[PDB]
Amino acid sequence: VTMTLDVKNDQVAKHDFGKPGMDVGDMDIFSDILSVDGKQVGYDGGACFFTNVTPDNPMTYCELTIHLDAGEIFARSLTPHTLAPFTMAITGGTGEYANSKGELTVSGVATPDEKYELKLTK
Amino acid sequence: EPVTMTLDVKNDQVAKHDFGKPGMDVGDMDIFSDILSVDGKQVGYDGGACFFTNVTPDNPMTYCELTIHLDAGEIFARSLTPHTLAPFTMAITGGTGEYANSKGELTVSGVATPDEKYELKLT
Amino acid sequence: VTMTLDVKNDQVAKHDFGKPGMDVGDMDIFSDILSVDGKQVGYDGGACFFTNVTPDNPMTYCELTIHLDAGEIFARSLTPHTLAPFTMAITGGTGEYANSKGELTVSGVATPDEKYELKLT
Ligand SMILES: Oc1cccc2nc3ccccc3nc12
Ligand SMILES: Oc1cccc2nc3ccccc3nc12
Ligand SMILES: Oc1cccc2nc3ccccc3nc12
Ligand SMILES: [Ca+2]
Ligand SMILES: [Ca+2]
Ligand SMILES: [Ca+2]
Repeated sequence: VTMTLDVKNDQVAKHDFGKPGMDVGDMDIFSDILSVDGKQVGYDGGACFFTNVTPDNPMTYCELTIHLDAGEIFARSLTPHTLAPFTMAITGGTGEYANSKGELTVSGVATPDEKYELKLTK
Repeated sequence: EPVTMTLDVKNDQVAKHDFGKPGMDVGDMDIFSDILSVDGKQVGYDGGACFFTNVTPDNPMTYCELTIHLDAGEIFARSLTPHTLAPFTMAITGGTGEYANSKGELTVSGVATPDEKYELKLT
Repeated sequence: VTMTLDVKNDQVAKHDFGKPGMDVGDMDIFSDILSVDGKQVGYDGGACFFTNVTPDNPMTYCELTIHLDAGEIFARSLTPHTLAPFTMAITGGTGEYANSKGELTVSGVATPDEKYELKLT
């Protein structure tokens, strides 16, 4: 099962803790509307914790839940948090996606042009 | 054969982080622990965190993670659901000990009442 | 299969919210460099949430992701968060560690002698 999801950010909190500006311990909490071919197919919610920030690369531990009609999909990542694609591990899901594994690649994170490419093994 | 369990839940310690804009909005967070009992005897405890991913006046959505500790092992659950007084169902994603390789669901009823319960179906 | 990783704290944020000092709702966010025999073999990142604090025991829900070349390892714990050794559950991984389970014991946490001892099944 594959899916190309267009991601429209719904709400986002970019929490600046600690030292002003992006640094270890900051965190983003967010929700998105998911679409395919211009039709909404579901939504998601997630949190990213900035575990390591250098000027070239802010590293995040991210947790994401996707809600689709057939069920939910759970993913997690420890990756650079940039526009370059990064791949989250799909650890499971519910409904049609129970006991699923696979990968979710995030492109253009935290921009209007964000997309997910899902590859599920089930 | 699926196993069910009915746990009575008493909130132990709780922090409601009102981050971001004061008042309920995206990015707020609850961190909590509970005492678990059955038939009037403590059987374990839990700890968890909820993140408000989307807040509108009609529906505050939370991503929640929960760990239950029993003598027989741990149980892990997660949800992305409205964070209201209505019952909501979490996915059991795994566990330890007796609950190693567990899957299933956990329904939370009466949240933030004295009669809060978890109803588990483990497969 | 066992594995012992030496752990060097890289960046750490200790968020003291609410009442000063450890109490429910505080959180630590961290990254580490992982090494074996003095050579870096990967890195990790994690977050701990203080779920219950009494004078005797600061309980944390911790999530950890270890990144090695062969794959990632996911662990989580609900345990006391002291200098004493504590054991995390390995819930999964990627690559070589896909479908991994087991336990990860953290000793010497946040000291120069921190180590992870993994038992993967
Ligand atoms: O930090 C962020 C801000 C706003 C939206 C985001 N969406 C994500 C989706 C998958 C993984 C990480 C993400 N991080 C995000
Ligand atoms: O936000 C919360 C505050 C206090 C206690 C809570 N207990 C929960 C148990 C299962 C799932 C979500 C929960 N959220 C909670
Ligand atoms: O609170 C902390 C501060 C600095 C480093 C830490 N490393 C950990 C590794 C596994 C579990 C919990 C941890 N907590 C940590
Ligand atoms: Ca900051
Ligand atoms: Ca707020
Ligand atoms: Ca505090």
